[PDB]
Amino acid sequence: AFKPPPRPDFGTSGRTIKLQANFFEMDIPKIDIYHYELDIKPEKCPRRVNREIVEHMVQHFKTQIFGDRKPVFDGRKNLYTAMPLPIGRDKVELEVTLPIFKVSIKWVSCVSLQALHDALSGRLPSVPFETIQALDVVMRHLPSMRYTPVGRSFFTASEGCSNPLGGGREVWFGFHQSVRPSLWKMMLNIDVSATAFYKAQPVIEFVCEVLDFKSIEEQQKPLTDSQRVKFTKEIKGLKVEIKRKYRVCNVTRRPASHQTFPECTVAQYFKDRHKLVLRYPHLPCLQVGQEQKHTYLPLEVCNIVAGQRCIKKLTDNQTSTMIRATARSAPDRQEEISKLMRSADFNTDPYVREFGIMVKDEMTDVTGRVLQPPSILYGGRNKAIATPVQGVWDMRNKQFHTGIEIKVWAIACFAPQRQCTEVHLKSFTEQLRKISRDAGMPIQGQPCFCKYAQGADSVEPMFRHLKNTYAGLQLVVVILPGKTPVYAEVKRVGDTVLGMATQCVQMKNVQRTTPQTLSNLCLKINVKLGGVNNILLPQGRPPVFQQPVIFLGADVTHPPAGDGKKPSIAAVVGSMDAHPNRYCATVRVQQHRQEIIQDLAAMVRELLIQFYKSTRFKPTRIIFYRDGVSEGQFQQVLHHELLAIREACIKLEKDYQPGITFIVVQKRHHTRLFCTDKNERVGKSGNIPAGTTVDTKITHPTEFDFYLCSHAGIQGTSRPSHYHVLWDDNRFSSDELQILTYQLCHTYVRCTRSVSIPAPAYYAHLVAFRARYHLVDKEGRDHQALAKAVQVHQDTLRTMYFA
RNA sequence: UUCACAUUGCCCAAGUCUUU
RNA sequence: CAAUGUGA
Ligand SMILES: [Mg+2]
Ligand SMILES: [Mg+2]
Ligand SMILES: [Mg+2]
Repeated sequence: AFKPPPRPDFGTSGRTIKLQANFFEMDIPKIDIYHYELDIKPEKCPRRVNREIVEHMVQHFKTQIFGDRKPVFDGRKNLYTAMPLPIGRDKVELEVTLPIFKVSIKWVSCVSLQALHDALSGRLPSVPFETIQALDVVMRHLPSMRYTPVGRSFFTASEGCSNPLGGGREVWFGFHQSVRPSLWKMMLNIDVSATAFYKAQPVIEFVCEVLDFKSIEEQQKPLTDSQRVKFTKEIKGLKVEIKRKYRVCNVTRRPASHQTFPECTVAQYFKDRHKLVLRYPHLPCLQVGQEQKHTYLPLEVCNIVAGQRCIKKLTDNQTSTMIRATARSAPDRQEEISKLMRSADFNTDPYVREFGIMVKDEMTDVTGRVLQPPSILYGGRNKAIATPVQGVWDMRNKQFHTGIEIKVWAIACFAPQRQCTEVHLKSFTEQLRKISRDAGMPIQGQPCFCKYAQGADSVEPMFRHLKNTYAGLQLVVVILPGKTPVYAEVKRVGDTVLGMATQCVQMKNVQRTTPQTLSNLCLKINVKLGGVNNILLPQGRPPVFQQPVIFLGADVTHPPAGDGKKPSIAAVVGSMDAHPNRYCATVRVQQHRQEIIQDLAAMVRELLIQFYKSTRFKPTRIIFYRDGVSEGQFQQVLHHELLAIREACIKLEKDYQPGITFIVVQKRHHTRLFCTDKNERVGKSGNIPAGTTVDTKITHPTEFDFYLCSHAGIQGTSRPSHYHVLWDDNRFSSDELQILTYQLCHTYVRCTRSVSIPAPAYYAHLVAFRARYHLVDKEGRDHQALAKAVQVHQDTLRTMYFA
């Protein structure tokens, strides 16, 4: 229940493709290096201040201690040198003055780089984390002081240009950096990125950008409360400088001319003490420091401090500008990374040099294989087979494997009759019925009910009327004007209060229909009503299907940046047939920002019970695709969640012990793959083709992991999903697990495309997002209330309501 | 709220200090 | 999922 399995073999399936990865090979010396523990008092200092302290300390005490030695430092408590310091094992207390600190330096160990080499060649069974940590500190040392660290990235203002976003914000470009072991060598993983920062500009200019002034001379008088409040929202919490740096905690209500402190005015204080006559005395002051004290700075003497990341959500226009500034095709992204590596020149970093490290300036070459897609079987008379090409197929001249006959359905139009007229509704209905008949999901007649309504209050009484009036009602089609709170109310009432299938459609897609939008709509309707859109070609499936097996997908979704109290949402879905096509869902609220799925045992039990009810088989294997767990959480998550799956089995039946395969899926990581050969680039975005698989060179030196880019890249640079097998009772070969994973990406019911993660994992995201919708403005008695909100109706429990 | 892909928002990571 | 783009 602990150590991940070794890689069983390497995959052999599929034609080869030449790739380049944004991994840059490192040459690491084979010497010991030294680790010292540092303590700085006071210790409440920001990491960057600590780095400054240790910098001043090293230069100052070079005589006593650091002769020709260039230490690296993590900004907390860890210091490394390439040669021993003349300290012994003895602690030393050092006094360092910073333009006032006590610093103790105590040795703690020797880190062997030889051992890391041995572990990379699979001699040693495991990778020494602390050694990789040391190398990371070496590589981060100088950029952490030169640039602004954000996460594992570094950002700086661009030289020679500006990317304003408006509102006092601008784009900064930067790069991700991390050190990774691989089958080949140590690798430096580098990617480019961009994020929003506040412009270092005078606060007066900041005010102008936020209140949409061309100049401040526009604002004759004091600000309106409306303006002053808008300004306060934007600058509160930001750092400003006058030498002195300060955080802003408020904006005064009174202008500097009449704002007073004990008792004297602000404008008069600066006249007398600093011999300064304010322009703009009609403007308010920033309050800074302790909000309980009374330190006020006129706007005119303040600059926004450089290098503060913007944490607040961008406006829609700012987002537009950001996308426009940063979107790149895959070849353009590849060239940006390569260009950055040639300019970064890691090898003349004197700390990199001190530690004898070399970094290749060219991307690693790696060979991929492009897996063949499964064939897709449809139904009706013809039982048509679709063949995916470059990640896509379509349903033209095909009928659903099992299509639902729709006999009783209603329309509720919450869009205004003046815009979405009865003629629109009639036309939409005629076109929908045509497409549905072609798909083998015949809508046998007109709806039983078609009415206009307005506002969230009308939803529940209408739906109760419908449920009570129309026996055999299968579907309510709900037309919505655009973004509206009515949508969340429809899903509260449908999914959780009354247990009724609903399909919402925006008015614009009723007013003007296309065959492709209507066809996609039918994919969802058939699914919601219990149909089987299509199945993997049965004889083309891997051998795991010869015995009963259940596929689980699991995700936790965390609340947005800055949020302090909302729950995290855990979702787990399980397959319910042998195809595998149909799924049931479970969902829970749990502790804020907890990744481990707390109630997983109960959720899996529910799904196992429903699987047996649906198939009359007990799974001999459980294949668990777990989304979104980072490497630094693998052991904690595996420990709880593998045992929770076992617990669900044991409590169902004594000696019921199906084999478990536990696979982490990670869409968001920093590995990018590019075609080496221009003639392999697919489409306008120039990405690798769907089915591109990598399990050599850049993957783990001992464990069982692979990249699989299962989808067609439409825009930008494709994220190749990564799969790490943390447990495998079933002893899959690489080929069989890779092919299984790819085939499951072709079972997602909402589109005739291979998607970027397996259908079970994708459904878990949809379930979590629907629960978030059930919680809008609602997020022990507390836990109970949130838990009630996400519990679907008894009649919804067994459905694919989340599609 | 037709759908996918892509950017950001999500665990790990990162971040958080003292004269008006 | 939401904001924004690219597409079918
Ligand atoms: Mg997640
Ligand atoms: Mg943390
Ligand atoms: Mg969107």
